[PDB]
This record gives sequence, C-alpha cells and structure tokens, in this order.
Amino acid sequence: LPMPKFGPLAGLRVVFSGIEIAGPFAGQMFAEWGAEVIWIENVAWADTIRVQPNYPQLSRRNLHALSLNIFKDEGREAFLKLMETTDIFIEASKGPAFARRGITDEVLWQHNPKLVIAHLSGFGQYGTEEYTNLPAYNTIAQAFSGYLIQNGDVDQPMPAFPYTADYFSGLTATTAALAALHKVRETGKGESIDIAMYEVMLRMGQYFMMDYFNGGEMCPRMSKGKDPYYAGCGLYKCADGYIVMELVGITQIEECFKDIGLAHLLGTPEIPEGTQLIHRIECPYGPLVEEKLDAWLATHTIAEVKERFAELNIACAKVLTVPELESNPQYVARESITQWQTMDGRTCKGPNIMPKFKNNPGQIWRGMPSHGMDTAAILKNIGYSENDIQELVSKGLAKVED
Amino acid sequence: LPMPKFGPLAGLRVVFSGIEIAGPFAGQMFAEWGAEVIWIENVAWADTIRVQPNYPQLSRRNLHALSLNIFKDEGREAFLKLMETTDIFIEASKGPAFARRGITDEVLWQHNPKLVIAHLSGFGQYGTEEYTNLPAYNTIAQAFSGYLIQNGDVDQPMPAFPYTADYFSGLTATTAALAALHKVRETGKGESIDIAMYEVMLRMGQYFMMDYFNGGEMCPRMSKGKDPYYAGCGLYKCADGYIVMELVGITQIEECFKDIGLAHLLGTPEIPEGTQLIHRIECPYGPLVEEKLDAWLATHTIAEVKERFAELNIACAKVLTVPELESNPQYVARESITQWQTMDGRTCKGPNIMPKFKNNPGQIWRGMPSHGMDTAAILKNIGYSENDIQELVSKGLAKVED
Ligand SMILES: CC(C)(COP(=O)(O)OP(=O)(O)OC[C@H]1O[C@@H](n2cnc3c(N)ncnc32)[C@H](O)[C@@H]1OP(=O)(O)O)[C@@H](O)C(=O)NCCC(=O)NCCS
Ligand SMILES: CC(C)(COP(=O)(O)OP(=O)(O)OC[C@H]1O[C@@H](n2cnc3c(N)ncnc32)[C@H](O)[C@@H]1OP(=O)(O)O)[C@@H](O)C(=O)NCCC(=O)NCCS
Repeated sequence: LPMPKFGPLAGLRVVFSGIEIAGPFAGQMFAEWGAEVIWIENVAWADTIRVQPNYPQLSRRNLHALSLNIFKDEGREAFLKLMETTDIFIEASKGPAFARRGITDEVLWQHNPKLVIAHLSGFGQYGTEEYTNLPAYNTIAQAFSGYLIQNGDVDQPMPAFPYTADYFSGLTATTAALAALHKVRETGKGESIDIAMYEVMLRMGQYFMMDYFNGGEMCPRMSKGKDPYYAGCGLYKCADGYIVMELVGITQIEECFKDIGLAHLLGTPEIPEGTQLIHRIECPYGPLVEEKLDAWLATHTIAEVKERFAELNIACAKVLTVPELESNPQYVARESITQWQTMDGRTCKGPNIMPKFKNNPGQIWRGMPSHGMDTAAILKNIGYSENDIQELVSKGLAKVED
Repeated sequence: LPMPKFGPLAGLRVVFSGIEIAGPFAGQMFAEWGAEVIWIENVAWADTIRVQPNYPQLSRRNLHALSLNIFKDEGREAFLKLMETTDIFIEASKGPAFARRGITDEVLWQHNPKLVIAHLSGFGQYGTEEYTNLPAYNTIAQAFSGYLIQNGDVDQPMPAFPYTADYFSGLTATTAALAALHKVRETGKGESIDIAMYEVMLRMGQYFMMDYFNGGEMCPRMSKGKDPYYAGCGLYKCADGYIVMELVGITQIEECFKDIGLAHLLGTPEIPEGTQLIHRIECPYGPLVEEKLDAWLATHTIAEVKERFAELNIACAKVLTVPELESNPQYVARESITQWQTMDGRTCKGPNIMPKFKNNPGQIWRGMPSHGMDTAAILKNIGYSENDIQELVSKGLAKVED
C-alpha cells in the first residue's frame, strides 16, 4: 500500500477490528509511528466513531480502511489470507467472541505462526458465565475496577473524563503487542494477549487501594480537588484564579512554612527533620497548614506565586482553559498543535505526533479514510482479481469506495 | 543478576533514573514482563515513593536496586560503564537536565551506539526559557494540558485521580521505548525519545477539544457524572444504588425508549431511523429522555436493570466500592488480585501481573528491594573489584546494602 517511509515502526503491518476508542486507539498509535495499519469495519454498518463531527479526523488519521465480513464464507477466507502477511492483529470484542465464531488463536496461527494477537475485552477472555461475555465501555471499566468510586468530590463520585479507561486500555494493548513482537523476533513464534479493561484500571487505581489490601483503610475522595492525604497538593485559589501545586521535599516544606507563618511547626513529632510530605490527617496541624496556605495564596496573584515557587523548586501551574492552549509559548515553540489536510481537502487542526522520536520522527501523511476506501486495493494486494472482488461486494461480504 | 527466565522481555536490560510514579512506572512495567530492570536511586537520599506505607511493594516489585552518584567523578564513570550493557535507559528530569550536567545523548551513544534513551519531563527537552526547566507532577500536567478543566462537576473542576497523568506518561514512555527498540533491531542504531507529560495528556483530552480546534465550541463538564452531550451515558441511580450505563446503538435506543415510555420520539427529525446516539443538547427531547430514564431506573433494583439490559445488549455495571472487589467472582476466577512475599518475609496482597500473555506469562519473583541492595552486585558484574567498590561507598558516590 502506497505510503511514505518514516518512524520507528516503518515496514510493520498491523490490522485491527474494533470500534470507538480503545481498540482503534491501540491500532492507530502504530500508524502515528510509521506502521501500515488496516482498520477493519463491518460491511453493513460503519465504526460508530464516524458519528463524532471532528475527533475522527485525529483518531483515524494515517489509516487504511478495509470493509469486510470477516466471519462469513469468502469474507472469512479473505480475512485469513490477510493474516498471512500481518505481524500484529488487535481485536476488541465481548470476551472470547472471535473464538466463539470459529476464529481461534490456533486457527489464526495456522495461517501465520508468528502472529501477535491482542484481545481487548471488558472482562477478559475467560472467567465466569455472569461477566465474561458482557459488553463494556470506559465507564463500565471504571465502575468494576474501583476507579470511579475514587474520582469526584467527597459526597459525589463520578468517572474520570473523557473516556479515560478507554485510552489506558488501548495504550496497554499497544505496549503489550510491542513486547510480544520483541519475543517473536527472538523466538520465531506468535503470542496471544488477554487485556481485560477492568484489570488495566485496577492497576491504575492502586496508589491508596494498596493500603486497604494490606491492613489499612481506603482513602476518601478529594475535597474540591485537594489531595485526600497530603497538604499543599492539588487545586488552590490565588487572588486572580486557580493554580495547582505539589508541596513535596524537605527544603520546599521548610521554606513554605516559613512563608506562611508556620516555621515553629518544623521539628515537631509529626513534622520532624527531613520530612518530605505532610500528612493532613496523621498530623494535628494538617488543617492549620491548609488554612494558612489558603490565606497566603489569596494575598498573591498567580504570577507572584509562580515566581516565589520557582525560587523554592515547588512544582505549580496556572490551570489553563482550552482557549488558552494554542497561543501558549511552549505549545507554539514545540509545535504541540499543528495542521493537516483531510481526505476531502479541508484544513484540520489538532495535536501533532507525540512523542518526539529524535532520529525517526512520525508524521501525518493521510487524513481519516472513508468507509471501504482501501478495500479494493488491499484485496488485490493479497491475490484477489477484479471480478473476484466484485463478487465479494455483490454478495454483501465486502464494501469498496463510495 | 540472579533471576528466573520468564515473559516476553526475558534477557532485556533496562535502567531507570526517576522518582515517584511516572519514570519508575515506565521502568517497572518492563520487570513485570521479564526484563532485568535496574532502579537507580541517589546516594544521600532515596526515592520519595518509600515514604508511602504499602504501594511501593507493588510499584517496585521485580526490581534490582542500584544506589550511585551518576554525575560525580567515579560514579559517573561507573554509570557510563553500565550503559555499555544496557538496552534501554529511562530518565525523568526537569527538562534537559541530563544534557545540562554533561550527559548528552551523544555521550551516552559513545558508550552504547544501540542504546534507546527515553527522556520524560513535564514540558519537554526544548521549548522556551519560561517552561522547559520547570518541575512537574501529575496535577501540573493536567493543568497545562486542558485535562483538569474537563474533569469535575459543572461548577467545580478537579483533577482526575489518583495521579492519572503520571500513569499515562509512564505508559507512553514504555510504549515508545519498545517501538524504538524494534527499530534498533532493524537498523542497529540507537534512538532518543522526548516525552513531555503535557503533550501526552493533551492527546488523552481531545475527544471534545477537537470540536473547539475546528470551528465548534468546547463541551461543559459532566453534571453529577452524566456525559455532557449524550443521554443515557454515565452514572445513574437505581432503587438500591449507583450504576453506570451506555445507551449506544440503533437497537438499544429503540427498545429502551419503548421501555421508558418514549416510543413516539423514534423517527422524528433529530432521532431518525438508524440513530446510534442521542445528543442531549441538539435534540429538543434530550432532557425529557433523561427525566423518563431516571424515573424508570428508580423503579428497578440494580439486578433487574442488569437483566433487562443484558437482554438489550446495553453495557452497564454496578459501581463497586473497594471492599467489594476481592470476593467478586470474576476477580477470583482470573486471579486478578493475588499474594506475594516481601523482601522482609511478609505476605503482601495486590493486583496480579497484567495483561495475561498466553505463551510467556509474567510472574512476581522479587519483592521491592531495599535502598542500595544490589549496588555491590551490579558494580562487580561490570568489572569493579571489592576494594574499588569500597572506595565508591567511602567517597559518598555509592551506597551498598544496609
Ligand atoms: C464495544 C462493544 C460493546 C460493541 O459490541 P457490539 O454491541 O456487539 O457491536 P459490534 O458492532 O462490535 O458487534 C456486532 C457483531 O458483529 C460482529 N463483527 C464485528 N466486526 C465484524 C466484521 N468486520 N465482520 C463481520 N462481523 C463483525 C461482532 O463479533 C458482533 O457479533 P457477536 O455478538 O457474535 O460477537 C464490544 O465490542 C466490546 O465490549 N468490546 C470490548 C471493550 C471495548 O473495546 N470497548 C470499547 C471502548 S470505547
Ligand atoms: C519529579 C521532579 C520534580 C523532582 O525533581 P527535583 O525536585 O529536582 O528532585 P530530584 O531528587 O529528582 O533532583 C535533585 C538533583 O539530583 C540529581 N540527581 C537525580 N538522580 C541522581 C543520581 N542518581 N545521582 C546523582 N544525582 C542525581 C538531579 O539531576 C537534580 O539535579 P538538577 O537540578 O541539576 O537536575 C523532577 O525530576 C521532574 O520534573 N521530573 C519530570 C516529570 C516527572 O517525572 N514527574 C514525576 C511524576 S510522579
């Protein structure tokens, strides 16, 4: 398939089947970095992402679009012929849906013994009858993993937003597939990967849950965006708006207490010499620290706080709104936001390729493809004749460019 | 270094320098999957994660601990000797701190031309004077990327929790390093990677921001954990507690409207045949949909809703609290939560290895190492004599087991 040679993953061949965020995010990250990535959509209906007015121009860029019925007769045979030249296949389904329909890992490996197979599901490839075959999106994974219950304000839990669990799961899939690919080079045999979304989010939520699993108590939710345990950490108000700060480190704590009028607290049983963190609940002075911190901050503008905190090596930042991003000097300097052309010939704006590879930078070479756009090209490249593909379209088993 | 042979990354050698979550998360994910991973801590002070009572038993398991002054005299030489046998080096610093201290990418490559170098920072390896050298933690990256402003309730923004941006950044580092490693096999030359935390989070926050960058408006924050745009999506109340649901799909919408008493709305200008999603703001019936949905749900128990939604292929789940996780049948069946022994000989409980590799499963083989534990072993393995290492300890340039 015609495309430029770029990035660390040039020459790698990736195929994915899945809709919305998680599966396709995993697949498309390969394309950001140079790989040849085929997006499989069903024949009768298209990916549900196409209902979003602008996002798909970013989340589906650099992709080739195949539209094929991968489970039915000649569609199935065509799909399995494609697998012979495929290095990595990402699939997102309700549990072991592929195996249930006859496309097992053993069947796939009969066509390509080196193939890396990544199964993404809500609840895993096996477990109980009750959960294994259930559909899942982001919020389902947050609910089932204890992540949702940790987010929100004290009295009101809420999901992390937007679609946080989908990105973590997709990213985990990408990472695991690349790890397995490394093993194929060193062993010459394929791998199968079982990524359950709830297990991904369970790991991302352990910072305080590890206390519960090991004798302790679970932490509360944040109060108005302040860390539930550590004073001087999270969201604060200055005289002219919101900032964030992290009061961490021996020196930072000593100079900040001095600033806020609390120098006498240094060297007490719960804040002894060398204290790197002040625990707002274990220390009797916790609420007092917050009271004086709040009052000192309300006396200063964001700019003044930034300068003093720059002097103390205290991490902080103004909370930026979306309209403030484009013209930020750091964004401009690094080209964090760029422009590209859509397939239809319109100018689209959005984030550039991330991260920055020094020797082999990624690039945007293609806008989001249309439904069935590359079908005729992909099938011809795997041995199908013009009339033979015409029969796949007529039988309802494949769709070509509109 | 003595360790079992397991996982897709057996025989890979990884070194990381960084503290807390992001850097070490990237490094330790290699160790979950079989790699030999060296954790570098400073000599005079240890990783700040050690202040957490339980989490480090999970986040630092499977690791070898080196304690060395990588920038000073014989410590520097020892570090650069280690790099000769290292495949991947992860470093987390304030901007280009390594280069500023004399350890440039060109210097590193003089010792190992195939080395993959991953630089993790808040604001990148280059940019403006104002931002590039600033310290960063999770909340700083959320603030600077527009992620924080999207999380929380309508009237109250708040960070995603816990330390969400740290895990995304660490995971991106792992993925990029593995992608670059693939290129080294196919080109025989090293790579340098510039991962700025704010650019990572900028990408994770695009779902609705793409509308703003392309003519449209930015969405509001969620109201009590309901999707800002799409009805039937997010957090709801049943008669006996919180659930989450995603009302997505042609069939799901038709049968659910029928259930809630809104069948007559189907086939109207804004809900025409084939509608996969109901937009709560573009549709005049949006608030009515929510009103009837809320009332129908309040009539039913969680269990009843689950059964009916299982009949309709509508994704949903009870919102689980932390105490409900251990004894959940899916968690038990898959061993999602397991037990292991610490270095001190105590039983520790927490998440198992994720994800599940079929042919080469990861395993927990070592608990979290002590400060300086493997120093003498690592230095001896790179050509240092017992007396020569004794001088590194005495000069304050290295620390050995306590
Ligand atoms: C997202 C999800 C709920 C959607 O599933 P769905 O409601 O059944 O909708 P789909 O369009 O994917 O599936 C319809 C059917 O077509 C099949 N199908 C999918 N792609 C096909 C193709 N290219 N050709 C022929 N059939 C196809 C599916 O297998 C499914 O049949 P099944 O019930 O036997 O498994 C589900 O795929 C899932 O839980 N995935 C795992 C988690 C995930 O990825 N979530 C999305 C994160 S945003
Ligand atoms: C986390 C962070 C704020 C801490 O930085 P810090 O306050 O300077 O604390 P450190 O202990 O890391 O650094 C102290 C000094 O020791 C140096 N140092 C670090 N490891 C060393 C080692 N093994 N031997 C000798 N010196 C070392 C550092 O370079 C630094 O000196 P510098 O100012 O010239 O750069 C910073 O590393 C950072 O912004 N990292 C990038 C983003 C990130 O990883 N955040 C953490 C996510 S939880």
